[PDB]
Amino acid sequence: LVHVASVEKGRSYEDFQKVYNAIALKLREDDEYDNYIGYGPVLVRLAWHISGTWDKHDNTGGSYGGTYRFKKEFNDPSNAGLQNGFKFLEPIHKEFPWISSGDLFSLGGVTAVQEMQGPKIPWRCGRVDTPEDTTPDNGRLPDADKDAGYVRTFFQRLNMNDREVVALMGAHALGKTHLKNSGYEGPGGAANNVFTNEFYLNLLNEDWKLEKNDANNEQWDSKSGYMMLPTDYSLIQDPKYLSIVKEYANDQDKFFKDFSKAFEKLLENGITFPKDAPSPFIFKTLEEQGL
Ligand code: HEM
Ligand SMILES: [N+]
Repeated sequence: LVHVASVEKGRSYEDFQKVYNAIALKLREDDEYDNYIGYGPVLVRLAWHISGTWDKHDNTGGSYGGTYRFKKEFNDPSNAGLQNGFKFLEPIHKEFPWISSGDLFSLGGVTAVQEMQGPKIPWRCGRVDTPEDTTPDNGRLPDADKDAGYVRTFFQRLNMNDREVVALMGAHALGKTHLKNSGYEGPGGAANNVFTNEFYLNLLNEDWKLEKNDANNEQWDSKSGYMMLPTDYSLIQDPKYLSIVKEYANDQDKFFKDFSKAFEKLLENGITFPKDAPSPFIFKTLEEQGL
Protein backbone atom coordinates (compact mmCIF):
# COMPACT_ATOMS: atom_id res chain seq x y z
CA LEU A 1 0.00 0.00 0.00
CA VAL A 2 0.77 3.55 -0.55
CA HIS A 3 -1.40 6.05 1.22
CA VAL A 4 -0.86 9.46 -0.21
CA ALA A 5 -2.23 12.33 1.66
CA SER A 6 -4.82 14.34 -0.20
CA VAL A 7 -5.90 17.67 1.26
CA GLU A 8 -9.71 18.07 1.61
CA LYS A 9 -10.72 19.96 -1.44
CA GLY A 10 -10.41 23.72 -1.03
CA ARG A 11 -9.82 23.83 2.68
CA SER A 12 -7.04 25.65 4.35
CA TYR A 13 -5.73 26.32 7.78
CA GLU A 14 -8.60 28.45 8.89
CA ASP A 15 -10.96 25.65 8.05
CA PHE A 16 -9.10 23.29 10.35
CA GLN A 17 -8.76 25.88 13.05
CA LYS A 18 -12.51 25.93 13.17
CA VAL A 19 -12.88 22.25 13.54
CA TYR A 20 -10.34 22.47 16.38
CA ASN A 21 -12.21 25.32 18.03
CA ALA A 22 -15.46 23.30 17.90
CA ILE A 23 -13.88 20.34 19.60
CA ALA A 24 -12.26 22.52 22.16
CA LEU A 25 -15.47 24.36 22.96
CA LYS A 26 -17.30 21.16 23.44
CA LEU A 27 -14.54 19.78 25.72
CA ARG A 28 -15.16 22.77 27.91
CA GLU A 29 -18.80 22.39 28.00
CA ASP A 30 -19.04 18.67 28.58
CA ASP A 31 -16.92 18.74 31.75
CA GLU A 32 -18.93 16.30 33.83
CA TYR A 33 -17.93 13.15 31.99
CA ASP A 34 -16.25 10.38 33.95
CA ASN A 35 -16.70 12.17 37.26
CA TYR A 36 -15.39 15.45 36.18
CA ILE A 37 -12.44 14.19 34.21
CA GLY A 38 -13.87 15.52 30.98
CA TYR A 39 -13.39 13.91 27.56
CA GLY A 40 -9.80 14.90 26.96
CA PRO A 41 -8.25 11.63 28.06
CA VAL A 42 -10.62 9.51 26.09
CA LEU A 43 -9.91 11.46 22.82
CA VAL A 44 -6.23 11.13 23.41
CA ARG A 45 -6.76 7.37 23.73
CA LEU A 46 -8.97 7.27 20.64
CA ALA A 47 -6.28 8.96 18.53
CA TRP A 48 -3.63 6.47 19.72
CA HIS A 49 -5.93 3.46 19.02
CA ILE A 50 -6.81 4.38 15.45
CA SER A 51 -3.08 4.97 14.82
CA GLY A 52 -1.71 1.95 16.63
CA THR A 53 -3.04 -0.60 14.33
CA TRP A 54 -0.36 0.21 11.81
CA ASP A 55 1.97 -2.45 10.46
CA LYS A 56 5.28 -1.18 9.07
CA HIS A 57 5.78 -4.40 7.21
CA ASP A 58 2.87 -4.11 4.78
CA ASN A 59 1.70 -0.53 5.42
CA THR A 60 -1.81 -1.66 6.53
CA GLY A 61 -3.69 0.00 9.46
CA GLY A 62 -2.67 3.39 10.94
CA SER A 63 -4.70 6.62 11.04
CA TYR A 64 -5.20 6.98 7.28
CA GLY A 65 -8.42 5.37 6.41
CA GLY A 66 -10.57 6.10 9.43
CA THR A 67 -11.52 2.48 9.53
CA TYR A 68 -12.40 2.80 13.20
CA ARG A 69 -15.75 3.84 11.79
CA PHE A 70 -16.40 0.26 10.65
CA LYS A 71 -17.96 -2.49 12.85
CA LYS A 72 -14.92 -4.76 12.95
CA GLU A 73 -12.51 -2.17 14.29
CA PHE A 74 -15.16 -0.43 16.32
CA ASN A 75 -16.02 -3.61 18.17
CA ASP A 76 -12.48 -4.52 18.90
CA PRO A 77 -12.32 -5.50 22.57
CA SER A 78 -9.13 -3.50 22.95
CA ASN A 79 -11.31 -0.57 21.89
CA ALA A 80 -13.89 -0.94 24.65
CA GLY A 81 -14.82 2.43 26.09
CA LEU A 82 -13.74 4.38 22.93
CA GLN A 83 -17.29 4.65 21.82
CA ASN A 84 -17.74 7.57 24.14
CA GLY A 85 -15.06 9.50 22.28
CA PHE A 86 -16.78 8.65 19.10
CA LYS A 87 -20.17 9.84 20.27
CA PHE A 88 -18.52 12.98 21.39
CA LEU A 89 -17.09 13.69 17.92
CA GLU A 90 -20.16 12.78 15.87
CA PRO A 91 -21.89 16.12 16.21
CA ILE A 92 -18.77 17.81 15.20
CA HIS A 93 -18.46 15.76 12.15
CA LYS A 94 -22.01 16.64 11.31
CA GLU A 95 -21.11 20.20 11.51
CA PHE A 96 -18.05 19.88 9.31
CA PRO A 97 -18.85 17.10 7.03
CA TRP A 98 -16.11 17.66 4.57
CA ILE A 99 -13.32 16.60 7.02
CA SER A 100 -12.29 12.99 6.60
CA SER A 101 -12.61 10.59 9.54
CA GLY A 102 -8.92 9.88 10.09
CA ASP A 103 -8.45 13.58 10.03
CA LEU A 104 -11.21 14.17 12.65
CA PHE A 105 -10.19 11.38 15.05
CA SER A 106 -6.60 12.48 14.97
CA LEU A 107 -7.29 16.14 15.40
CA GLY A 108 -9.37 15.37 18.52
CA GLY A 109 -6.30 13.83 20.26
CA VAL A 110 -4.24 16.90 19.28
CA THR A 111 -6.99 19.30 20.46
CA ALA A 112 -7.33 17.34 23.70
CA VAL A 113 -3.62 17.57 24.48
CA GLN A 114 -3.23 21.22 23.78
CA GLU A 115 -6.42 22.07 25.64
CA MET A 116 -5.20 20.09 28.77
CA GLN A 117 -2.31 22.34 28.76
CA GLY A 118 0.07 20.00 26.93
CA PRO A 119 2.62 20.99 24.31
CA LYS A 120 1.65 22.10 20.79
CA ILE A 121 1.50 19.10 18.44
CA PRO A 122 2.01 19.98 14.75
CA TRP A 123 -0.68 18.32 12.71
CA ARG A 124 -1.15 17.47 9.03
CA CYS A 125 -4.45 17.06 7.13
CA GLY A 126 -4.88 14.76 4.20
CA ARG A 127 -6.15 11.40 5.51
CA VAL A 128 -8.71 9.76 3.24
CA ASP A 129 -11.47 7.50 4.08
CA THR A 130 -10.98 4.03 2.76
CA PRO A 131 -13.37 1.19 2.37
CA GLU A 132 -14.68 -1.19 4.83
CA ASP A 133 -12.34 -3.79 3.50
CA THR A 134 -9.23 -1.91 4.41
CA THR A 135 -10.21 -2.44 8.01
CA PRO A 136 -7.48 -4.21 10.04
CA ASP A 137 -8.36 -7.27 12.02
CA ASN A 138 -8.48 -7.06 15.78
CA GLY A 139 -5.49 -8.08 17.84
CA ARG A 140 -3.10 -5.45 16.63
CA LEU A 141 -3.22 -3.37 19.87
CA PRO A 142 -1.05 -4.32 22.88
CA ASP A 143 -1.85 -6.18 25.99
CA ALA A 144 -1.36 -4.64 29.41
CA ASP A 145 -0.11 -7.66 31.36
CA LYS A 146 3.33 -7.99 29.96
CA ASP A 147 6.76 -6.71 30.40
CA ALA A 148 9.35 -4.48 28.98
CA GLY A 149 10.43 -6.95 26.29
CA TYR A 150 6.98 -7.27 25.04
CA VAL A 151 6.60 -3.51 24.94
CA ARG A 152 9.89 -3.07 23.09
CA THR A 153 8.98 -5.65 20.49
CA PHE A 154 5.45 -4.36 20.01
CA PHE A 155 6.48 -0.72 19.45
CA GLN A 156 8.98 -1.74 17.01
CA ARG A 157 6.20 -2.72 14.69
CA LEU A 158 5.41 0.93 14.65
CA ASN A 159 8.90 2.05 14.24
CA MET A 160 9.16 3.60 17.60
CA ASN A 161 12.44 3.50 19.53
CA ASP A 162 12.93 3.50 23.35
CA ARG A 163 12.77 7.17 23.78
CA GLU A 164 9.53 7.41 21.79
CA VAL A 165 7.96 4.53 23.71
CA VAL A 166 8.74 6.12 27.07
CA ALA A 167 7.57 9.60 26.00
CA LEU A 168 4.36 8.37 24.62
CA MET A 169 3.52 6.34 27.68
CA GLY A 170 3.55 9.48 29.83
CA ALA A 171 -0.01 10.03 28.49
CA HIS A 172 -0.92 7.40 31.10
CA ALA A 173 -1.02 10.28 33.62
CA LEU A 174 -4.38 11.23 31.93
CA GLY A 175 -7.72 9.67 32.81
CA LYS A 176 -7.77 6.28 34.34
CA THR A 177 -8.47 2.57 33.75
CA HIS A 178 -12.04 1.38 34.16
CA LEU A 179 -12.94 -2.01 35.33
CA LYS A 180 -15.71 -2.53 32.83
CA ASN A 181 -13.62 -1.49 29.92
CA SER A 182 -10.30 -3.15 30.53
CA GLY A 183 -10.35 -5.24 33.70
CA TYR A 184 -8.14 -2.55 35.42
CA GLU A 185 -9.24 0.16 37.76
CA GLY A 186 -7.94 3.46 39.01
CA PRO A 187 -6.25 6.65 38.08
CA GLY A 188 -2.50 7.09 37.93
CA GLY A 189 -1.99 10.29 39.89
CA ALA A 190 -3.70 13.43 41.06
CA ALA A 191 -3.75 15.70 38.00
CA ASN A 192 -5.56 13.47 35.63
CA ASN A 193 -6.86 16.13 33.28
CA VAL A 194 -3.93 18.40 32.97
CA PHE A 195 -0.91 17.33 30.98
CA THR A 196 2.24 16.99 33.14
CA ASN A 197 5.19 14.69 33.76
CA GLU A 198 3.28 13.31 36.77
CA PHE A 199 3.50 9.81 35.38
CA TYR A 200 7.24 9.65 35.69
CA LEU A 201 7.22 11.13 39.20
CA ASN A 202 4.68 8.62 40.44
CA LEU A 203 6.49 5.65 39.01
CA LEU A 204 9.62 6.80 40.69
CA ASN A 205 8.16 8.11 44.02
CA GLU A 206 5.39 5.89 45.11
CA ASP A 207 5.47 2.68 47.05
CA TRP A 208 3.76 0.30 44.66
CA LYS A 209 2.38 -3.00 45.57
CA LEU A 210 1.39 -5.75 43.39
CA GLU A 211 -2.18 -6.87 43.89
CA LYS A 212 -5.02 -8.45 42.06
CA ASN A 213 -8.09 -6.54 41.29
CA ASP A 214 -11.70 -7.44 41.24
CA ALA A 215 -11.31 -8.55 37.62
CA ASN A 216 -8.61 -10.93 38.78
CA ASN A 217 -5.84 -9.14 37.02
CA GLU A 218 -2.72 -7.82 38.58
CA GLN A 219 -1.93 -4.20 38.95
CA TRP A 220 0.47 -2.09 40.89
CA ASP A 221 -1.22 -0.12 43.59
CA SER A 222 0.00 2.72 45.69
CA LYS A 223 -1.03 3.97 49.08
CA SER A 224 -2.05 7.32 47.68
CA GLY A 225 -4.66 5.37 45.91
CA TYR A 226 -3.01 5.35 42.45
CA MET A 227 -2.44 2.46 40.03
CA MET A 228 0.03 1.45 37.25
CA LEU A 229 -0.45 -1.31 34.73
CA PRO A 230 2.25 -4.06 34.50
CA THR A 231 3.37 -2.47 31.17
CA ASP A 232 3.73 0.87 32.88
CA TYR A 233 5.64 -0.70 35.77
CA SER A 234 7.89 -2.49 33.29
CA LEU A 235 9.33 0.94 32.44
CA ILE A 236 11.14 0.84 35.67
CA GLN A 237 12.26 -2.74 35.36
CA ASP A 238 14.27 -2.15 32.21
CA PRO A 239 17.48 -0.26 32.54
CA LYS A 240 17.24 1.47 29.30
CA TYR A 241 13.68 2.55 29.96
CA LEU A 242 14.43 3.59 33.49
CA SER A 243 16.94 6.23 32.66
CA ILE A 244 14.50 7.87 30.34
CA VAL A 245 11.77 7.76 32.96
CA LYS A 246 14.29 9.61 35.16
CA GLU A 247 14.98 12.21 32.59
CA TYR A 248 11.28 13.05 32.34
CA ALA A 249 10.63 13.03 36.04
CA ASN A 250 13.34 15.67 36.09
CA ASP A 251 12.44 17.81 33.13
CA GLN A 252 8.93 18.51 32.08
CA ASP A 253 10.18 20.38 29.10
CA LYS A 254 12.22 17.62 27.64
CA PHE A 255 9.22 15.41 28.10
CA PHE A 256 6.88 17.84 26.39
CA LYS A 257 9.26 18.13 23.39
CA ASP A 258 9.76 14.49 23.08
CA PHE A 259 6.03 13.71 23.43
CA SER A 260 5.12 16.16 20.84
CA LYS A 261 7.39 14.70 18.22
CA ALA A 262 6.51 11.18 19.12
CA PHE A 263 2.82 11.86 19.05
CA GLU A 264 2.99 13.40 15.58
CA LYS A 265 5.03 10.52 14.24
CA LEU A 266 2.56 8.11 15.67
CA LEU A 267 -0.31 9.88 13.93
CA GLU A 268 1.54 10.27 10.64
CA ASN A 269 2.73 6.70 10.37
CA GLY A 270 2.05 5.01 7.01
CA ILE A 271 1.17 8.17 5.22
CA THR A 272 2.97 9.73 2.30
CA PHE A 273 2.98 13.49 2.03
CA PRO A 274 3.64 14.85 -1.40
CA LYS A 275 6.13 17.70 -1.72
CA ASP A 276 3.33 20.10 -2.45
CA ALA A 277 1.27 19.20 0.62
CA PRO A 278 0.94 22.06 3.02
CA SER A 279 3.22 22.26 6.00
CA PRO A 280 1.99 20.94 9.27
CA PHE A 281 -0.38 23.25 11.10
CA ILE A 282 -0.04 24.57 14.63
CA PHE A 283 -3.42 25.40 16.09
CA LYS A 284 -4.12 28.13 18.59
CA THR A 285 -5.82 27.07 21.75
CA LEU A 286 -9.21 28.66 22.67
CA GLU A 287 -7.29 30.75 25.09
CA GLU A 288 -4.85 32.15 22.59
CA GLN A 289 -7.78 33.19 20.52
CA GLY A 290 -9.60 34.80 23.49
CA LEU A 291 -12.63 32.40 23.07
C1 HEM B 1 1.81 -0.80 26.10
C2 HEM B 1 1.07 0.20 25.64
C3 HEM B 1 -0.34 0.49 26.20
C4 HEM B 1 -1.14 -0.29 26.95
C5 HEM B 1 -1.10 -1.82 27.16
C6 HEM B 1 -2.26 0.54 27.36
C7 HEM B 1 -3.38 0.05 27.98
C8 HEM B 1 -4.39 0.93 28.31
C9 HEM B 1 -5.51 0.54 29.12
C10 HEM B 1 -5.69 -0.90 29.64
C11 HEM B 1 -6.17 1.66 29.46
C12 HEM B 1 -7.48 1.89 30.25
C13 HEM B 1 -8.76 1.60 29.45
C14 HEM B 1 -10.03 1.76 30.24
O1 HEM B 1 -10.29 0.88 31.10
O2 HEM B 1 -10.77 2.71 29.90
C15 HEM B 1 -5.37 2.79 29.07
C16 HEM B 1 -5.96 4.04 29.08
C17 HEM B 1 -5.50 5.16 28.40
N1 HEM B 1 -4.43 5.11 27.55
FE1 HEM B 1 -3.16 3.47 27.15
N2 HEM B 1 -2.18 1.73 26.68
C18 HEM B 1 -0.87 1.84 26.27
C19 HEM B 1 -0.37 2.90 25.53
C20 HEM B 1 -0.88 4.17 25.39
C21 HEM B 1 -0.28 5.33 24.73
C22 HEM B 1 0.90 5.31 23.72
C23 HEM B 1 -1.21 6.29 24.79
C24 HEM B 1 -1.18 7.67 24.15
C25 HEM B 1 -0.03 8.21 23.82
C26 HEM B 1 -2.30 5.84 25.62
C27 HEM B 1 -3.20 6.73 26.22
C28 HEM B 1 -4.16 6.40 27.16
C29 HEM B 1 -5.10 7.31 27.81
C30 HEM B 1 -5.02 8.85 27.72
C31 HEM B 1 -5.87 6.55 28.62
C32 HEM B 1 -6.94 6.95 29.65
C33 HEM B 1 -8.33 6.79 29.05
C34 HEM B 1 -9.48 7.27 29.90
O3 HEM B 1 -9.27 7.95 30.94
O4 HEM B 1 -10.58 6.88 29.46
N3 HEM B 1 -1.94 4.63 26.16
N4 HEM B 1 -4.36 2.32 28.22
N1 LIG C 1 -4.42 6.47 32.87
